[PDB]
Amino acid sequence: PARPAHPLDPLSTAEIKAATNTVKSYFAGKKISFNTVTLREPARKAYIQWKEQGGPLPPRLAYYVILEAGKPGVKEGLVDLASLSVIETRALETVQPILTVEDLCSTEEVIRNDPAVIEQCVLSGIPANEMHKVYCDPWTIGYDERWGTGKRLQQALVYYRSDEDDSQYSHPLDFCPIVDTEEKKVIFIDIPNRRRKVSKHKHANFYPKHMIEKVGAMRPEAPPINVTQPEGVSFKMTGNVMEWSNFKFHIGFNYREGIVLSDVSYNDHGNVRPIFHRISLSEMIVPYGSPEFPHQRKHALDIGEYGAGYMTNPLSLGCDCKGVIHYLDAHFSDRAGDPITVKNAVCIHEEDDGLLFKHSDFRDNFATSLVTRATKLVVSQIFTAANYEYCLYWVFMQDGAIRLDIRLTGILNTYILGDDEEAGPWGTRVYPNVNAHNHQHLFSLRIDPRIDGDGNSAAACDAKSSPYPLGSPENMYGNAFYSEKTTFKTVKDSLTNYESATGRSWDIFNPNKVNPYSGKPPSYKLVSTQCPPLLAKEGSLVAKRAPWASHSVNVVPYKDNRLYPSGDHVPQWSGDGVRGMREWIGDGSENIDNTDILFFHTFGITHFPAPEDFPLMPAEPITLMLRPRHFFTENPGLDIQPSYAMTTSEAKRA
Amino acid sequence: PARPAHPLDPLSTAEIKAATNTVKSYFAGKKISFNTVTLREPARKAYIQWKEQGGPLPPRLAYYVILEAGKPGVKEGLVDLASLSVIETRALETVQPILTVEDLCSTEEVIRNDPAVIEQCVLSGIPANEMHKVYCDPWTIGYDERWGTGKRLQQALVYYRSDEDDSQYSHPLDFCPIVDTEEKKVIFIDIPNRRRKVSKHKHANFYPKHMIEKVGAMRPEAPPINVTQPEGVSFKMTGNVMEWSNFKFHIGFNYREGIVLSDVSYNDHGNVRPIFHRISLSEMIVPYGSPEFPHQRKHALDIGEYGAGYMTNPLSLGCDCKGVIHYLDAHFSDRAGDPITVKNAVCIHEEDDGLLFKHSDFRDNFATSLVTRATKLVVSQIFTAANYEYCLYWVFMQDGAIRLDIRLTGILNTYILGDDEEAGPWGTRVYPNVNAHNHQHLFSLRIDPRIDGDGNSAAACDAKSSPYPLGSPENMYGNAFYSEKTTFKTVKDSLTNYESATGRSWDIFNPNKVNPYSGKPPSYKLVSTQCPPLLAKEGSLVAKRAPWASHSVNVVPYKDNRLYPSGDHVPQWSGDGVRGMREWIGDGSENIDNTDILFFHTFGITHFPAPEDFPLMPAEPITLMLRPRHFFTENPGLDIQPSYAMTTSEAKRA
Ligand SMILES: [Cu+2]
Ligand SMILES: [Cu+2]
Repeated sequence: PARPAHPLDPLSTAEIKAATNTVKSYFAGKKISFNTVTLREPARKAYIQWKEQGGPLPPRLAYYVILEAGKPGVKEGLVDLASLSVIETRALETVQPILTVEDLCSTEEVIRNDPAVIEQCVLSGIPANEMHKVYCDPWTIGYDERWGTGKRLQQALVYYRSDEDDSQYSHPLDFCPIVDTEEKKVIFIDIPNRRRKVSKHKHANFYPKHMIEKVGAMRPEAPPINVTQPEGVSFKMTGNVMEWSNFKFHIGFNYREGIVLSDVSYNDHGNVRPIFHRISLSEMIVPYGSPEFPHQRKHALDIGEYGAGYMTNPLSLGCDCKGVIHYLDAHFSDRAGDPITVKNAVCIHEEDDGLLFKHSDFRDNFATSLVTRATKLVVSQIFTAANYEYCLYWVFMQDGAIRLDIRLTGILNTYILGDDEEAGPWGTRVYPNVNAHNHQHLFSLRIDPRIDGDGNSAAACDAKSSPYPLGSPENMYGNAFYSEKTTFKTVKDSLTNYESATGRSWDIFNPNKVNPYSGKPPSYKLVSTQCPPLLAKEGSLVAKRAPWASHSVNVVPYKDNRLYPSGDHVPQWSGDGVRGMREWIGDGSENIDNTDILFFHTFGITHFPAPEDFPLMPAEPITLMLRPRHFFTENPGLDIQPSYAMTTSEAKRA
Repeated sequence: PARPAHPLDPLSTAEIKAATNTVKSYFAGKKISFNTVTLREPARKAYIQWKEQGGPLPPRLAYYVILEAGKPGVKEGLVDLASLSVIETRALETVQPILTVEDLCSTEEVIRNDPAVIEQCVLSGIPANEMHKVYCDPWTIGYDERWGTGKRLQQALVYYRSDEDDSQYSHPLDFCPIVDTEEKKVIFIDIPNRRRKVSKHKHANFYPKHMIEKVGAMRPEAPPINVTQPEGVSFKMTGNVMEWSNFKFHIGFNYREGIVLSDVSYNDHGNVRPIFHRISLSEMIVPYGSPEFPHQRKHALDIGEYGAGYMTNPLSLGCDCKGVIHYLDAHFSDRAGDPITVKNAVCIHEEDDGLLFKHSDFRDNFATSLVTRATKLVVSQIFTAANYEYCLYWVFMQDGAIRLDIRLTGILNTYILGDDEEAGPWGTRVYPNVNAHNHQHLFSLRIDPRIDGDGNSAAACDAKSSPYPLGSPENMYGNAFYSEKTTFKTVKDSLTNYESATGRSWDIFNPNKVNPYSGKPPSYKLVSTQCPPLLAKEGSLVAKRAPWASHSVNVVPYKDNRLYPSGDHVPQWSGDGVRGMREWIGDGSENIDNTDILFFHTFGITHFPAPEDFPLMPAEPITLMLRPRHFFTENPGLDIQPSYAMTTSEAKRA
């Protein structure tokens, strides 16, 4: 073939087709379809050897997942692209894999044509000949103990539109078809004991034409705010390699995690210093809080069950990325093994970010003054998970901090509410006959650190008052306080939650090195307070399927291919068994002090819906930050030209 | 004097001058000087009666605080401006008042000329002929049990500059002069047991000429990011009254709080609904955590001891404020009774704030899509508290939320460290011979609410799992959870802290009304997680002088002139006695359910310095939000013109 320059680059369309031809011919004479065809990233060691020790260029490898008509489960393996050969393969009869766009799109038509569904629609007050008005969002079944992984199943959350331009969410139906993905057939419908017929209300709609009817008129177009960069941008991309304000890193992308940032370094006045080997979102879970059947099956693990790459929007087509933008495209396989392309999947731009720092001297009434403005680099994507929109922004900053900002928008998952029916305490009546259930949105940030090089550790940092009492020689006036650092020795030590009582943060640090001034190891500190406990109980489906979510922090030894904390093949796993994070934690005893580590952080929000969220939700923000502390010997932004600067001597002259 | 357009408008220069003339006449023949002349805001009931019920126009009042030579304490009172007379007067012999720029600017020359100080400078390795190189930041003594309020005192934190353009903070000296503010003399010097002579290291500097020497060159000027509004702004000011995106409110300013936002309402399609009567920062405390003498005296309450108005920066020059800006000026009194003006004390602009909301339909590959961008309105000031800079941004949003964003920047407070000397655990060595002590920055946000009118209450909201166990009929799969709402009945109920274990928020709501969809009262929800516990122990000087800071939330009955929770005259109060928040809480039994209430919220950060913070610190962000929840019956931003919109029917067409 043709090799790309960079070993971390995503598979090209050529390489995807090369992978699938190879798999086609290895399974000669068998009806197979493609589920995933994606880069197998090289071993961390091989990569670092090639980057830094003159080691050989790692082989280019593609990971595939296929189904075979008439065989249970899946098959997966590795194709070596240089040699067009399958070098590893195995059958997994008892898992089900990520649901692709194609697996999903056929479900509405299946339910529209199914006779028992048609009858449920009639019983709900919709005539058999208006089946074109019935829509469904197709989900994994998630987990249902009636079937396990024995068939590949979806559940169809059913809605009604009066008009194709309606937002269907004001109009859920009461029942839930279960659909065999591979047979394209409804196998069961969950029907509640109390039937609730379709709402007779107007749809709750949100397009300008709708809004003109509903409130009289749109607001006048607002006077514009324009953003130009006449001399272009300060960042520089070579392929997928970004350089900007001393940062250098590789921007990757795959079907599952969406954006993957690799090989992050900071150029400290000629000394190029590693910070992270890899950072990405590795799994999510969005557990709903109504205990009534079948709503326990709402607990999407969006990343593992659908894919933040597979679900991602082409950007620009609307006004998502405002300004001077560099775009990246995404490439996948379809069922037949032909490359597909999502254009402008990733957007890269730089924005003003307010003040970086400022100080003035009161002595000459602030005539002595220095002000420097902040610019941030944003690498972003937006994915749509049926009703939800997840807006993901990786932000680099000029003090050397890296921030992840998320904005949740889209539409509430809704279920039907009867005239007389109370939504509380599990949900909110956000509109007549509409129940919006409580839920949480949780994410697992996976960090593979390489803080100032190799051999890292992690720690909790808790603010504590001095243990000495008020009025003692040691704490006369009772004000003394310090930071108590707890270095994690073994896996089990790391299993920790955010604590407001101590303003807890976590350090990822290199214990082999030492800041010359402070005497502390160089570190990036995780500052993150949007860290909900998992509300679902110990031993619940939610806690079993997402064992990473029960702690804000989980730190385990590095091994290759430890990406996905809820397992490689997420849908319809019951949560029983030793896999993903539960495997990596083990008996809890393995060393994580001064070695190669992986730090998985759980964060997100608990959402109690309100009418403000409906029919379309205003963005709700989530952020965490990773700040250098004792990494530099001083403010690393001081060499950036000030916006304004006047010395005490210049002030006197002026 | 001519009366203002609006009863909440700050005193004009003419009104200040009339007020001071009147006070000079009342005290004819007495050697008085002026500490404060400022608006006494109308009673809440009078303002509301005037505003909404065709009631009496409230008297225009000036409040004053004066000192008299050779008399202890202060005198304070009220001038009726219409009649140019003093209508209320009292002598307070045992308090000390806020320190004005003028009280402060004197101290440095006092200590330079004091033979005992000069001697200490010589002992410290600075020759007596070089006293012009010795500087100090003059702080209130804060509290010292050796003097009480018996004399008006400052403590001088002494530093050295080799050159006038140096940042002095790398070179603190070891001793602390105590200066009598009215006598203009040094009455004592705290001298430590272990002498540490002045640092022989170079100064840690940060202007471009300094960075050129230190690191060789400045980074090149970056390509610019230009922001223009060629058609003007969408906001409208009429005097101090702001209208923007359905919000209407009054922007005030005083010497102490700085920005005061009043009479805040939202125009909900022609129904103009009150939200807050008043919102501001009403106090701070910045408690240091080294127990060693005399560092217990560092716990500045910046608002009540110096004033966020008096300390505020004129904003135009820095390019602090980027874009099309509307400026307000502040007017105070000087010591002689003449009006002083700080130009451009408040900056007002609207900025881009990303996505307001987005949703696309996967059925036609996101062809069906609606995207609306968010604009935010920012009302901001920046104040300098000797070494610190506090950047304050009141932010209104198009979903009807209001946010306070703060960024801390400027310079760490530094004290000297011997060559030998360990900084930890109370401090960090951020540069050779420099100890930056641990400290908290805490703020008391004061909210006078009027949520959808009169009669309000407050509650804590705590996410909880169902109490029913996993596997019971009520919670079969262990996923059920709800929001537990605890309405405060009496003051004691309200005294509450942020809790990560429940992701706690607080509602301010109108129990007299009901949302017609959700059945819940209309509310603004306080969402705030940067809520440190107070680390100083109970009974400590810090906890006594700031009784409000030991709880994240305090809610008390409304009374006129309950502004300042550490008392009206803060410097040198021991923290003993029933005043400020202690007085308002009383015995904790008074009703606060469905009445006029005041909600005081403590938030901030705990700061453990690192070398990154020095010699000048990159901005550190703090934020809280007040969000409408069950206030509206739907997303209130839906009538804003989308940036992009395509319906399903429109997408079928091309
Ligand atoms: Cu949500
Ligand atoms: Cu600080």
